[PDB]
Amino acid sequence: FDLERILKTIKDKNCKKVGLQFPEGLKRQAINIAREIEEKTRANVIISGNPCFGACDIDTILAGSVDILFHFGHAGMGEYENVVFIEARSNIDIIPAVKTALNLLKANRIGLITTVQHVHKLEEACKVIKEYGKECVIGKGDPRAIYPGQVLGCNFTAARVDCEEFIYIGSGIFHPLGVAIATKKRVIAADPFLNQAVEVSPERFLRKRGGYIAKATGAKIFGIIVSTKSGQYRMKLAQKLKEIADKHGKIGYIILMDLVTPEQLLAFKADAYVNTACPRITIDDAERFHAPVLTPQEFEIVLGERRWENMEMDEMIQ
Amino acid sequence: FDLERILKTIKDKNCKKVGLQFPEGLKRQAINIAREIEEKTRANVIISGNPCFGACDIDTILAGSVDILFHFGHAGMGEYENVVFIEARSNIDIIPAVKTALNLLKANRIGLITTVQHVHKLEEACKVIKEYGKECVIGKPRAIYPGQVLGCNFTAARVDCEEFIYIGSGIFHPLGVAIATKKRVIAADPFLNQAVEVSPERFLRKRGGYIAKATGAKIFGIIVSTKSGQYRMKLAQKLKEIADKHGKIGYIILMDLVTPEQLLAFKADAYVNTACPRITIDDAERFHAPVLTPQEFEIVLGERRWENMEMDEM
Ligand SMILES: C[S@@+](CC[C@H](N)C(=O)[O-])C[C@H]1O[C@@H](n2cnc3c(N)ncnc32)[C@H](O)[C@@H]1O
Ligand SMILES: CSC[C@H]1O[C@@H](n2cnc3c(N)ncnc32)[C@H](O)[C@@H]1O
Ligand code: SF4
Ligand code: SF4
Repeated sequence: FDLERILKTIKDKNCKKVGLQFPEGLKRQAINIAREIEEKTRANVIISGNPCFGACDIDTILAGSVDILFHFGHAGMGEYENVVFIEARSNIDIIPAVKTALNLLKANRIGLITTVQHVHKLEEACKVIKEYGKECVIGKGDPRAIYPGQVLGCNFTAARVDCEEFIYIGSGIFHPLGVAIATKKRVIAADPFLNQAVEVSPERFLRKRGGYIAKATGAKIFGIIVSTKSGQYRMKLAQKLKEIADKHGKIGYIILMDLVTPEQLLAFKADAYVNTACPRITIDDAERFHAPVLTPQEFEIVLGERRWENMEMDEMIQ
Repeated sequence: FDLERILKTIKDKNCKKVGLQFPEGLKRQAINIAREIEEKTRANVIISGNPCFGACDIDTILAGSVDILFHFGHAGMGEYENVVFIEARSNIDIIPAVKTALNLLKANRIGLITTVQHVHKLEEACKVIKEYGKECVIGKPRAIYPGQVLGCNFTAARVDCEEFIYIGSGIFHPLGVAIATKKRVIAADPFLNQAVEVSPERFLRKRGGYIAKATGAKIFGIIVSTKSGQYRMKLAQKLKEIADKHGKIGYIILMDLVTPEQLLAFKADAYVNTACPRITIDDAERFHAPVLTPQEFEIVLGERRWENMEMDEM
């Protein structure tokens, strides 16, 4: 990533103190970057040592005690006074993986989505698809993120476009799964780190979640989990869910925490939990919890306030 | 503890929202207590789910969104306007351990110190020591109770006497008293009813090795905790400047929890901990790189003679 701009920014503004925040994969570079900033500018650097899961997870205590917080690795989320997002993009060629998925397309209007690592390469991919003879749309998502076509585990607005199928560019199965479910459209996952392209079927995902719903039908006491992280806090929803719970003869207790981990939930024995924090906790960490952990809408289905056929992906709406 | 004073407090103050914070051993009670408050009052309850290590670790985000935060298991400290502290007094008998410690006494004026759980039983212990024919004194804001010591606070032992009896379990508090005051300390455990003189020579030798391992270090991480009662950023900035004065480099790392996992994420050779002093001592062998107290870091830098090492107090 572009360290020269960071130094120029600091050096132009005569920053007394500078803050650095890294996602877990980038922390190994934190000390090298702080060295570069202290060597080449006059600012003192404070490093954030908490786990950081994304731009939903800004260290606002550190931002409020430094002149500028550089948050690395993610597209911007929200609107912060003195937080500067440093994007950190990937070099990997995605066009070989794009052409691979072209042989699986069964429609002519193709929507393109990807993650922040690859978003600067979508236009290239859009022109390959268009020369192959197809139409290609890239929707706009979070307006506070400079690049369109970007999806998050909690945000599928870049997939709400006039198109027939989607090519998702990236690794991992969660995002194309969520798009498929949120759009009811066919999603082809093109992994550029493998030069392979496969269709994603959400039926297996949907069966597993129906199993957690079924598994919680007998639950009487629910822990409703709230996170204080800057972009994950949904207390208003949590209080509605408590009221819904009580309306159906069940009991919910609101548990407010920072990190949402199986170990901390194990300390409060309830029959099931409802996670209003990061939606990916519910899915990626499902098997690590000692009792069923439900999205807010799955909870509604468990109590009767929503029908199974209306189950939507959990999306971050604070 | 007293549920009835909690409910009375909630109803008289007309609370609509109440917070509960517990240490890890008491968290298994959180749901029962929340249920009791919701059944017997009009308040809605929010339970803090974070780990909580003491009255140094108030959940201030929760406190800021409720009318009253009940904090269980520690004595108060600091001054938070809407935080009520609900102490957990131990009711174990300490007098036999006191009587067992009389035999090891060498002097005539004895100081008494203990942890917060036993602090209401020190008067009785004082009478016993008096009847034995000795003088007994119980020394006196963080450690708000007479005779109470904390891992980060030994002011109750800054009292005029020749010898100390520590009543409680563990060796950190009596070791700390012995290092802070250079007096003889007898530790009297009321659960086992045993008493032994505590001598710091082996502890200091162990701390000396971590200083030795850290003198070779190129890059220090200077740890600051944002916890309400552990935050020492000013100290961190002083340490960073003094290190630089000696041609050594430290970077400040600001975090909430201070764990070996979060520190392994960074490529520093050694760490200076400005947060809870017990982390440095009790979690020592769990860290990949050596963790120092501020005073041990001063020794590594030649700012402080090894002979003048002292306990890290908040
Ligand atoms: C890999 S990151 C999400 C990747 C990226 N943010 C995205 O757009 O999909 C997701 C993981 O972060 C962890 N996580 C997120 N929020 C958390 C929280 N509040 N407490 C503990 N873990 C959290 C969960 O384990 C979850 O599986
Ligand atoms: C509760 S008694 C002191 C212990 O609490 C834990 N502890 C105290 N403060 C912190 C902190 N800020 N982060 C992580 N652990 C802590 C450490 O293990 C210490 O040994
Ligand atoms: S999926 Fe979870 S970790 Fe990723 S941005 Fe959304 S809330 Fe944050
Ligand atoms: S020893 Fe640590 S945990 Fe105990 S009160 Fe002092 S700072 Fe808090």
